[PDB]
Amino acid sequence: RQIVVGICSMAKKSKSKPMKEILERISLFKYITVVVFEEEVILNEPVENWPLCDCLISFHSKGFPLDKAVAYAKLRNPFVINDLNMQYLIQDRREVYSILQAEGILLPRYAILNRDPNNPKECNLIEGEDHVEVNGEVFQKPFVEKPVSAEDHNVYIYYPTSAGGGSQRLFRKIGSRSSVYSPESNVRKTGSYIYEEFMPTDGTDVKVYTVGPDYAHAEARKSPALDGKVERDSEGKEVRYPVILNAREKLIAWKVCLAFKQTVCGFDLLRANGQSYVCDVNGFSFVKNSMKYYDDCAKILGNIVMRELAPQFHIPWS
Ligand SMILES: O=P(O)(O)CP(=O)(O)O[C@@H]1[C@@H](OP(=O)(O)O)[C@H](OP(=O)(O)CP(=O)(O)O)[C@H](OP(=O)(O)O)[C@H](OP(=O)(O)O)[C@H]1OP(=O)(O)O
Ligand SMILES: Nc1ncnc2c1ncn2[C@@H]1O[C@H](COP(=O)(O)OP(=O)(O)O)[C@@H](O)[C@H]1O
Ligand SMILES: [Mg+2]
Ligand SMILES: [Mg+2]
Ligand SMILES: [Mg+2]
Ligand SMILES: [Mg+2]
Ligand SMILES: [Mg+2]
Repeated sequence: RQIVVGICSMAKKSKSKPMKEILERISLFKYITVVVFEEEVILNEPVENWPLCDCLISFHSKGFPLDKAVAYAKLRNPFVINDLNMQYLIQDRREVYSILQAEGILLPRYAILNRDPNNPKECNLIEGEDHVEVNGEVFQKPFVEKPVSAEDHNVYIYYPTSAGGGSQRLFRKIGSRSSVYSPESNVRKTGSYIYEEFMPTDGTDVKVYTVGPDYAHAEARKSPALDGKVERDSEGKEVRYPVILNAREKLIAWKVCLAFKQTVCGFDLLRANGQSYVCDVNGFSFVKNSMKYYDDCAKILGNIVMRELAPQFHIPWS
């Protein structure tokens, strides 16, 4: 009997180039068969009708019925690569930051402003022209304002008077741009936000991609917060810069992977003030346009599957 690896995610993810490149490589494992769950089945069929698997790779993105994935895993009890219940928490920046703190992982100093939907101005935010006070905690500009929903990428940065004031409004890339300047200096007045201290980097973000706690690919890209113009290469892809993680950062990746129980895990690091701060944990994410990552990721995942399941299948594995 072949060991079945089931892939359960939205078609946009399951049919992405990185996914296809990696699944083709996992399929090279002699005793592993890959089954990709059709999106129509995921959305419209009860979990009792979903394909069987022995190892489940499943992850939430927009429109994914996480409730069904959880029910499926409870019904079939497969070996789960990326924990499903943790994926509820990953959708909430407050829950993400709570986990990071609990694990002794450096992150920006932050405060949560929750607005009870029924009451607009019954909250504890005091605003000055160059600072905010959130539940009594002071944040001098520059500071960062993030929607509590991790799926909401409308992150704002507020400039001090000394730099001309106003704000930088980040958003999901639309064409050539990832942010825009706004003359608006006052914070958003509806919704719930995390406020945090701006960490000064060299103008790049470090993107980290784990495959288990002992493997992490990192690369850097221009921070959207600089001017907002996306750097693109001749082929039209966003420019990336080489990164090698130092010992502290490799430990960070180990902690993030295990703490969130996401074997495959993407997160952001800000290299600032001689340290590295996690500002975002996204969960399941593959590196794009790296053949070597495809090779490495497929090999590691296949090895994890074999290590875990080969005994019960009576397959030799050393
Ligand atoms: O390159 P194109 O414009 O064709 C697509 P884009 O580059 O916007 O891809 C983003 C990706 O952004 P990044 O460039 O890796 O920062 C996201 O990554 P971020 O979460 O922004 C990683 P970051 O937080 O910037 O480090 C995440 O990609 P993935 O990681 O899920 O593959 C998104 O997927 P989703 O969040 O919309 O489901 C995906 O958007 P989509 O492909 O759906 O249009
Ligand atoms: N505390 C911070 N200090 C400086 N820059 C930040 C901070 N938080 C976020 N940023 C910048 O804003 C970008 C988006 O923030 P992030 O928390 O990664 O949100 P998203 O989940 O939308 O990716 C980051 O890639 C980084 O460039
Ligand atoms: Mg095979
Ligand atoms: Mg995601
Ligand atoms: Mg992004
Ligand atoms: Mg991010
Ligand atoms: Mg994010």
